[PDB]
Amino acid sequence: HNVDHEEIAKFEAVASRWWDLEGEFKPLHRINPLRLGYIAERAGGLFGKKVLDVGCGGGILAESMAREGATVTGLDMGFEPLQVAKLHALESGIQVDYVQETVEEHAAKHAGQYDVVTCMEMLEHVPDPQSVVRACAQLVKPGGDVFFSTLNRNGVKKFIKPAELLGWVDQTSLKERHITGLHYNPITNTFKLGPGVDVNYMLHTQNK
Ligand SMILES: Nc1ncnc2c1ncn2[C@@H]1O[C@H](CSCC[C@H](N)C(=O)O)[C@@H](O)[C@H]1O
Repeated sequence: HNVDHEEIAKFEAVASRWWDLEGEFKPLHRINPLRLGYIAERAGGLFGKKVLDVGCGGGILAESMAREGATVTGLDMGFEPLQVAKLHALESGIQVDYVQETVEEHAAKHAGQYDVVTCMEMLEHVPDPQSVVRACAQLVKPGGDVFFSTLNRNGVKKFIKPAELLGWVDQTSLKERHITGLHYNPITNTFKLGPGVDVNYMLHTQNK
Protein backbone atom coordinates (compact mmCIF):
# COMPACT_ATOMS: atom_id res chain seq x y z
CA HIS A 1 0.00 0.00 0.00
CA ASN A 2 2.83 2.49 0.74
CA VAL A 3 3.95 2.20 -2.89
CA ASP A 4 3.99 4.57 -5.88
CA HIS A 5 3.13 2.34 -8.85
CA GLU A 6 4.40 4.85 -11.39
CA GLU A 7 7.81 5.00 -9.67
CA ILE A 8 7.98 1.19 -9.58
CA ALA A 9 7.00 1.05 -13.27
CA LYS A 10 9.92 3.31 -14.16
CA PHE A 11 12.46 1.00 -12.51
CA GLU A 12 10.84 -2.10 -14.01
CA ALA A 13 11.21 -0.47 -17.46
CA VAL A 14 14.98 0.02 -17.11
CA ALA A 15 15.73 -3.21 -15.14
CA SER A 16 17.58 -5.00 -17.97
CA ARG A 17 20.20 -2.23 -18.01
CA TRP A 18 20.86 -2.48 -14.27
CA TRP A 19 24.30 -4.11 -14.40
CA ASP A 20 25.61 -2.09 -17.35
CA LEU A 21 28.57 -0.21 -15.90
CA GLU A 22 28.15 2.47 -18.58
CA GLY A 23 24.37 2.69 -18.57
CA GLU A 24 21.81 4.56 -16.54
CA PHE A 25 22.98 3.00 -13.26
CA LYS A 26 26.63 3.97 -13.68
CA PRO A 27 26.58 6.39 -10.72
CA LEU A 28 25.37 3.63 -8.38
CA HIS A 29 28.13 1.33 -9.59
CA ARG A 30 30.63 4.18 -9.06
CA ILE A 31 29.24 4.98 -5.62
CA ASN A 32 29.06 1.42 -4.33
CA PRO A 33 32.59 0.83 -2.99
CA LEU A 34 32.32 4.05 -1.00
CA ARG A 35 28.98 3.25 0.58
CA LEU A 36 30.01 -0.37 1.22
CA GLY A 37 33.20 0.79 2.91
CA TYR A 38 31.23 3.21 5.09
CA ILE A 39 28.66 0.60 6.07
CA ALA A 40 31.33 -1.97 6.94
CA GLU A 41 33.32 0.52 8.98
CA ARG A 42 30.34 2.04 10.83
CA ALA A 43 28.60 -1.24 11.57
CA GLY A 44 31.81 -2.99 12.63
CA GLY A 45 31.93 -5.46 9.74
CA LEU A 46 29.39 -7.50 7.81
CA PHE A 47 30.69 -11.08 8.04
CA GLY A 48 27.96 -13.27 9.51
CA LYS A 49 25.44 -10.47 10.07
CA LYS A 50 21.79 -10.63 8.96
CA VAL A 51 21.31 -7.70 6.60
CA LEU A 52 18.23 -6.23 4.95
CA ASP A 53 18.53 -4.02 1.88
CA VAL A 54 15.32 -2.05 1.41
CA GLY A 55 14.62 -1.07 -2.18
CA CYS A 56 17.47 -3.30 -3.37
CA GLY A 57 16.57 -3.08 -7.05
CA GLY A 58 19.03 -4.99 -9.23
CA GLY A 59 21.15 -5.83 -6.18
CA ILE A 60 24.20 -3.60 -6.58
CA LEU A 61 24.67 -3.07 -2.83
CA ALA A 62 23.03 -6.33 -1.71
CA GLU A 63 25.31 -8.58 -3.74
CA SER A 64 28.39 -6.60 -2.67
CA MET A 65 27.40 -7.02 1.00
CA ALA A 66 26.80 -10.75 0.55
CA ARG A 67 30.27 -10.99 -1.01
CA GLU A 68 31.70 -9.80 2.32
CA GLY A 69 29.98 -12.73 4.00
CA ALA A 70 26.73 -11.17 5.17
CA THR A 71 23.44 -13.06 5.13
CA VAL A 72 21.54 -10.67 2.87
CA THR A 73 17.84 -10.26 2.19
CA GLY A 74 17.02 -7.80 -0.59
CA LEU A 75 13.58 -6.27 -0.60
CA ASP A 76 11.87 -4.50 -3.49
CA MET A 77 8.39 -3.96 -4.93
CA GLY A 78 9.54 -4.15 -8.56
CA PHE A 79 9.20 -7.48 -10.39
CA GLU A 80 11.88 -7.11 -13.12
CA PRO A 81 14.52 -5.57 -10.85
CA LEU A 82 14.35 -8.65 -8.56
CA GLN A 83 14.41 -11.03 -11.54
CA VAL A 84 17.61 -9.28 -12.60
CA ALA A 85 19.02 -9.30 -9.06
CA LYS A 86 18.42 -13.04 -8.67
CA LEU A 87 19.98 -13.94 -12.02
CA HIS A 88 22.96 -11.70 -11.43
CA ALA A 89 23.58 -13.25 -7.98
CA LEU A 90 23.48 -16.74 -9.57
CA GLU A 91 25.93 -15.64 -12.28
CA SER A 92 28.27 -14.28 -9.58
CA GLY A 93 27.94 -17.41 -7.44
CA ILE A 94 26.76 -15.29 -4.50
CA GLN A 95 23.88 -16.32 -2.20
CA VAL A 96 21.21 -13.60 -1.70
CA ASP A 97 17.54 -13.89 -0.71
CA TYR A 98 15.37 -11.57 -2.81
CA VAL A 99 11.75 -10.91 -1.79
CA GLN A 100 8.94 -8.88 -3.38
CA GLU A 101 7.00 -7.05 -0.65
CA THR A 102 6.73 -3.76 1.18
CA VAL A 103 9.03 -2.87 4.07
CA GLU A 104 5.91 -2.49 6.27
CA GLU A 105 4.81 -6.07 5.57
CA HIS A 106 8.34 -7.36 6.14
CA ALA A 107 8.59 -5.45 9.44
CA ALA A 108 5.36 -6.90 10.78
CA LYS A 109 6.65 -10.42 10.10
CA HIS A 110 10.35 -9.99 10.88
CA ALA A 111 10.58 -7.49 13.72
CA GLY A 112 14.02 -7.20 15.32
CA GLN A 113 15.67 -9.91 13.22
CA TYR A 114 18.29 -7.82 11.41
CA ASP A 115 21.75 -6.63 12.48
CA VAL A 116 21.79 -4.04 9.70
CA VAL A 117 19.16 -2.39 7.51
CA THR A 118 20.29 -0.34 4.51
CA CYS A 119 17.90 2.04 2.78
CA MET A 120 19.67 3.73 -0.14
CA GLU A 121 18.20 6.04 -2.81
CA MET A 122 14.79 4.70 -1.91
CA LEU A 123 12.94 7.12 0.39
CA GLU A 124 12.43 9.76 -2.31
CA HIS A 125 10.30 7.26 -4.25
CA VAL A 126 7.84 6.43 -1.48
CA PRO A 127 4.49 8.16 -0.78
CA ASP A 128 5.07 7.99 3.01
CA PRO A 129 8.81 7.98 3.84
CA GLN A 130 8.20 8.33 7.57
CA SER A 131 6.45 4.94 7.58
CA VAL A 132 9.54 3.43 5.95
CA VAL A 133 11.77 4.93 8.63
CA ARG A 134 9.49 3.49 11.31
CA ALA A 135 9.62 0.08 9.63
CA CYS A 136 13.43 0.01 9.42
CA ALA A 137 13.56 0.87 13.14
CA GLN A 138 11.26 -2.10 13.84
CA LEU A 139 13.31 -4.49 11.62
CA VAL A 140 16.61 -3.99 13.38
CA LYS A 141 17.90 -5.75 16.53
CA PRO A 142 18.60 -3.71 19.66
CA GLY A 143 21.96 -2.04 19.02
CA GLY A 144 21.62 -2.76 15.31
CA ASP A 145 22.60 -0.31 12.56
CA VAL A 146 20.30 1.46 10.06
CA PHE A 147 21.72 3.41 7.13
CA PHE A 148 19.85 5.91 4.96
CA SER A 149 21.35 7.65 1.91
CA THR A 150 20.82 9.77 -1.17
CA LEU A 151 24.19 9.94 -2.93
CA ASN A 152 22.82 10.10 -6.45
CA ARG A 153 21.04 13.25 -7.55
CA ASN A 154 18.95 13.51 -10.75
CA GLY A 155 16.84 16.00 -12.67
CA VAL A 156 13.70 13.90 -12.19
CA LYS A 157 13.68 12.86 -8.46
CA LYS A 158 12.67 14.85 -5.37
CA PHE A 159 15.34 15.47 -2.75
CA ILE A 160 14.56 14.71 0.87
CA LYS A 161 16.57 17.16 2.98
CA PRO A 162 18.75 15.53 5.67
CA ALA A 163 17.27 17.77 8.37
CA GLU A 164 13.81 16.44 7.47
CA LEU A 165 14.98 12.81 7.65
CA LEU A 166 16.49 13.47 11.10
CA GLY A 167 13.02 14.48 12.32
CA TRP A 168 11.61 11.14 11.18
CA VAL A 169 14.46 9.19 12.79
CA ASP A 170 13.85 11.08 16.08
CA GLN A 171 10.32 9.69 16.36
CA THR A 172 11.70 6.14 16.45
CA SER A 173 14.05 4.09 18.62
CA LEU A 174 16.97 4.90 16.25
CA LYS A 175 19.69 7.37 17.30
CA GLU A 176 21.75 9.33 14.76
CA ARG A 177 25.45 8.56 15.03
CA HIS A 178 27.13 10.09 11.99
CA ILE A 179 26.32 11.81 8.71
CA THR A 180 28.56 12.49 5.71
CA GLY A 181 28.34 13.82 2.16
CA LEU A 182 29.86 12.73 -1.14
CA HIS A 183 32.29 15.13 -2.82
CA TYR A 184 34.81 15.37 -5.65
CA ASN A 185 38.39 15.61 -4.36
CA PRO A 186 40.63 17.33 -6.97
CA ILE A 187 43.88 16.35 -5.23
CA THR A 188 43.26 12.59 -5.51
CA ASN A 189 40.93 12.90 -8.54
CA THR A 190 38.42 10.67 -6.77
CA PHE A 191 35.05 10.92 -5.10
CA LYS A 192 35.22 10.66 -1.30
CA LEU A 193 32.88 10.74 1.65
CA GLY A 194 33.29 13.88 3.75
CA PRO A 195 31.70 16.95 5.38
CA GLY A 196 28.98 18.91 3.60
CA VAL A 197 25.50 17.43 3.20
CA ASP A 198 23.84 20.28 1.26
CA VAL A 199 23.34 18.17 -1.87
CA ASN A 200 23.69 14.50 -0.88
CA TYR A 201 24.26 12.45 2.26
CA MET A 202 24.67 9.10 3.98
CA LEU A 203 23.38 8.75 7.55
CA HIS A 204 24.42 6.16 10.14
CA THR A 205 21.83 5.47 12.87
CA GLN A 206 21.91 2.87 15.63
CA ASN A 207 19.00 1.28 17.47
CA LYS A 208 18.73 2.08 21.18
N1 LIG B 1 7.65 1.49 -2.06
C1 LIG B 1 8.70 0.73 -2.37
N2 LIG B 1 8.93 -0.47 -1.72
C2 LIG B 1 10.02 -1.25 -2.05
N3 LIG B 1 10.90 -0.84 -3.03
C3 LIG B 1 10.68 0.34 -3.67
C4 LIG B 1 9.59 1.14 -3.36
N4 LIG B 1 9.63 2.24 -4.14
C5 LIG B 1 10.71 2.16 -4.95
N5 LIG B 1 11.37 0.98 -4.66
C6 LIG B 1 12.60 0.46 -5.29
O1 LIG B 1 13.71 1.25 -4.92
C7 LIG B 1 14.70 1.16 -5.93
C8 LIG B 1 15.42 2.50 -6.09
S1 LIG B 1 16.96 2.42 -7.04
C9 LIG B 1 17.93 1.99 -5.57
C10 LIG B 1 18.55 0.60 -5.70
C11 LIG B 1 19.49 0.24 -4.55
N6 LIG B 1 18.93 0.65 -3.26
C12 LIG B 1 20.84 0.91 -4.75
O2 LIG B 1 21.07 2.00 -4.23
O3 LIG B 1 21.73 0.38 -5.43
C13 LIG B 1 14.00 0.66 -7.18
O4 LIG B 1 14.48 -0.63 -7.49
C14 LIG B 1 12.53 0.56 -6.81
O5 LIG B 1 11.84 -0.51 -7.44
